[PDB]
Amino acid sequence: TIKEMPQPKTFGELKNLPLLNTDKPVQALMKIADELGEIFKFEAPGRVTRYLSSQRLIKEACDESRFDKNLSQALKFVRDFAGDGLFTSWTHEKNWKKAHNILLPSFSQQAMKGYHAMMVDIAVQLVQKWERLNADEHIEVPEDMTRLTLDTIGLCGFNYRFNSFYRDQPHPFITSMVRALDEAMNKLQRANPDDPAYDENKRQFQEDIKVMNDLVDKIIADRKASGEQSDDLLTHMLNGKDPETGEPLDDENIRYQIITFLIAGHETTSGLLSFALYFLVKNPHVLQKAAEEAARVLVDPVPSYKQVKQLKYVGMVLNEALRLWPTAPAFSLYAKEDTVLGGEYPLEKGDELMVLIPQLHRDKTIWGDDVEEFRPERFENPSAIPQHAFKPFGNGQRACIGQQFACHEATLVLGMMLKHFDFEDHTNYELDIKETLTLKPEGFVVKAKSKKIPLGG
Amino acid sequence: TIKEMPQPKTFGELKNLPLLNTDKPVQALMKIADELGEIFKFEAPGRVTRYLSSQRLIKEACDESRFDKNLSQALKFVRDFAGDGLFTSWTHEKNWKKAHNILLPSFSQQAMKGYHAMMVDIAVQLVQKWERLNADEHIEVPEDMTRLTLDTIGLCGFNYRFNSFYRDQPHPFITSMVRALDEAMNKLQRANPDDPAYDENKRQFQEDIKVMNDLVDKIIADRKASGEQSDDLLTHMLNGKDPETGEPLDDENIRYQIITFLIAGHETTSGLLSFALYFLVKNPHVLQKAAEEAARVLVDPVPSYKQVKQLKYVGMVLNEALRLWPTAPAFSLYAKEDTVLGGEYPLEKGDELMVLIPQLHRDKTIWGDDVEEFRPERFENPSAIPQHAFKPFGNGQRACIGQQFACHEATLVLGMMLKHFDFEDHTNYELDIKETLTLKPEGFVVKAKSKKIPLGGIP
Ligand code: HEM
Ligand code: HEM
Ligand SMILES: CCCCCCCCCCCCCCCC(=O)NCC(=O)O
Ligand SMILES: CCCCCCCCCCCCCCCC(=O)NCC(=O)O
Repeated sequence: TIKEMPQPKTFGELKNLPLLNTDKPVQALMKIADELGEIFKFEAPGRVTRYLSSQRLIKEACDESRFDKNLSQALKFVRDFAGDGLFTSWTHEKNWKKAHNILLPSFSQQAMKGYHAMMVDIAVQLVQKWERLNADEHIEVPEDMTRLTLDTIGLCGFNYRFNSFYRDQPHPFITSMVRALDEAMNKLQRANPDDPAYDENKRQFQEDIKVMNDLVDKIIADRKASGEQSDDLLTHMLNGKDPETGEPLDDENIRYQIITFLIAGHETTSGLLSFALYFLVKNPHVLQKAAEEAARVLVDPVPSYKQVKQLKYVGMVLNEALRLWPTAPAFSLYAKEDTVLGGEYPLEKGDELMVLIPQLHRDKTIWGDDVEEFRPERFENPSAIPQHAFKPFGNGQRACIGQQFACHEATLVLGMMLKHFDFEDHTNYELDIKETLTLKPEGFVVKAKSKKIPLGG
Repeated sequence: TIKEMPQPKTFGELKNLPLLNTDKPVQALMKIADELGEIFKFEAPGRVTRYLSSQRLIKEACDESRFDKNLSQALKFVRDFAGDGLFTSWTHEKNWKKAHNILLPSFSQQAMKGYHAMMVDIAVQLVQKWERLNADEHIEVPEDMTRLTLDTIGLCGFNYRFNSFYRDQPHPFITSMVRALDEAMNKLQRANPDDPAYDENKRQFQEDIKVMNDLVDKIIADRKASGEQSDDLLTHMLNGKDPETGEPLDDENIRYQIITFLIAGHETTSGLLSFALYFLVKNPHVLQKAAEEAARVLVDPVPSYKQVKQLKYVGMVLNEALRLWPTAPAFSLYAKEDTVLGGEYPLEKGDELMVLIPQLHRDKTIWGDDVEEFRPERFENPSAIPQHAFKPFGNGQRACIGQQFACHEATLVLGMMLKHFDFEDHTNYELDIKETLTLKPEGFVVKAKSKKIPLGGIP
């Protein structure tokens, strides 16, 4: 029963494009979704996409027999520095399935047990930072989460120490990364990207790409210098062979993959931890239930791998934070062939879709009327949640490769934070979500009061 | 018989003032002493002093029945920020005696045992930093020594965490202290200090004093707005009573003492550790001997107080570094009465002397013809070194109140460094000594290779 698709307001020949001229475009799209419903058409000069918000349509978009992963505009601009790495490659690119087969073992259960001590190393650094604050002081939450998550992927992935906790400024890599993502986001609104008004933006972009590549050079030269048997992600990038084609990755792809894993392997986990902590401080009964679980399970001076796997409620906290503010908040798909979506919306081969993950997660037919409430108990019975209703890690063969890594890291760190400190929302912080493609609270600060529980090596 | 002392080149009414013209004045004066010998006169508008370089004259200068501590012109400029704190007070000022009696308990044996655990906390942070460096990186030595020494006095003295190891740039207290010390030093070489052309200097000096004073306020607030009472130097400043007068220190003097202990309680110790590591990387046999002592003695995951006291050779290394580059490189005396120095130099009451410590420490009649060589064995038995030949901590009742604190800190940290790493002078560093009144190597860099010995939790 062919329906006509809704569409937000237009700007003459620019069509919908100026609706993206904002530093909060995903948030602006959620508002549009609220007015127009489960699907809307979005036009720009030479381009059309459809934004999906209901589980009813997204479950169809998630059928890999009908839709493949698409590079959204955001990912095409990101590709300028991440190339054909795993996040920004098409599914049919030879380097996609190649990298995937080679690197998949680095996220096995045996690898995870292996990473756990390194994760603990960095989590201790966070805890001791906060134990060593004086009575004035407060904590800058997303800044410290970025220190922890970047350092964790550096050490676990590459045996490389960013030493973020030794700098009172952001690490230079972070400064260039952030500016690069922000440039990619700002580029989304540009009708004429080659106008001279943007020459300065382009110069800065190339400088940031260079800083990122200077750091990759040191990661690689440090590994050749030592040689010593790490068996980590970087070992597999340099040595591993694809069981299908027999080939290793080439040098150019390796570099893209290092960049890829440094960024995707940390930015969104920093966001998650930041949002989790925000929700916990604003929902003191949930904070208490979470802290009780941490105190009952984490009975040794440092957490074991087994003990992290026992933090069920902490996991539920993290899932509910991902429900409300999934930190990579969209993914894109293209129609393999002419098809009809939902019995109502005809699509032509190649047509593009955008899944608005935060809206999917507010679908009242799935989650009920109180979709804004922070309630981790929504995840008491994960097997009862409808298929394709909860997608913070994407879909199918193109789903997040580091999902278990990120969940383990965040569960360990959050568990230790709740074991070691009581937290005060001392400014009565008002949520301000900064967008850099990814989502993070900006300006979130708290005070921690040490419970004075001794920590271990 | 009675002699006339030499004097270097004078420039009319400016006297010797234009002679220096350098950011390395102590190094210059050491060269003048090489030329002119054990004693020379040095004059500037409105002041005269006499630079002493030999043990035979300095042993008389150190007789406290004949000479008391003088505020050199340097210290008089330091006094513009440090007031009548212990370092910049006259021996006869009521505030010297009061603070001396009130703070001296903070350097008791039982106090020192109490500091050990907090010194270990900071030293563990140092070692952890160096363990976490990547293969391509290097260590900036005086920068990290300053992070360690500042943090140690902050914690032990005031229960305050500077958190220097969580910072890229130096703490702003350091930046402002360095500019203030540098201003004091430069004022010494300034013809017409009150020619309005130096108003920008005085603006900057006042701004740096304010920064140092804003930190003092945070330390006192943190102590007052914090119930968990300690028993440290600040506790005695805020509450202690002078047994003689029965009076506590007033608020103005307390503030001067905090500034004074934060500066004197770290800067020179930083210098010492930097010079000591410099001399170890230039003398591999000495390095190896010190490393072997550290391995043999430091057998536990963290050092105990008793273990630090068994590190004899490490202490000898530190003393030999102090011989060659004592980091507070002069002290001043005045004549209590008319007297004859060394049976040849008549002095009237009030006449000033300057002990040029690096030159004293190079007196060939005491140490031999090899005085420039780094040889810690000179200090195997320090009772067999003549009286007043070795004075890096000053003299008598005005000697360093923190000498044991400094020696224990530096011994601990050097021991742990030697236990945990091999060191490489990877740039073949050429010694460059920065002067800010005090002395420090500038630009000194090494590479450390971990010996991969685990470190224990902080005690
Ligand atoms: C809270 C943490 C994280 C979230 C919310 C997240 C989310 C996602 C999403 C939504 C995708 C799908 C992208 C698309 O379809 O366009 C994805 C893919 C990916 N993620 Fe994550 N992720 C997280 C953590 C990590 C970590 C820790 C790593 C690496 C250590 C990582 C590596 C990747 C990679 C390589 C891909 C591309 C996979 C492929 O297509 O072969 N992610 N992730
Ligand atoms: C290697 C390290 C050190 C050296 C070379 C050093 C050297 C000296 C010297 C030469 C003096 C006498 C100054 C004069 O006569 O004008 C002095 C006094 C002083 N030192 Fe140190 N010192 C060091 C470490 C420390 C430490 C760690 C502290 C504090 C914890 C400290 C506190 C002081 C104080 C307060 C005075 C003035 C004492 C008085 O006259 O009552 N020193 N020091
Ligand atoms: C190299 C690994 C870096 C991974 C980057 C992570 C970004 C993931 C989220 C991208 C979502 C962007 C959504 C922005 C608004 C939007 O609707 N864009 C449409 C479009 O880009 O075509
Ligand atoms: C408040 C804490 C004290 C901090 C400062 C300690 C300084 C200790 C060393 C002082 C050395 C003074 C050297 C003066 C040499 C010099 O430049 N003479 C020339 C002149 O007097 O004109």
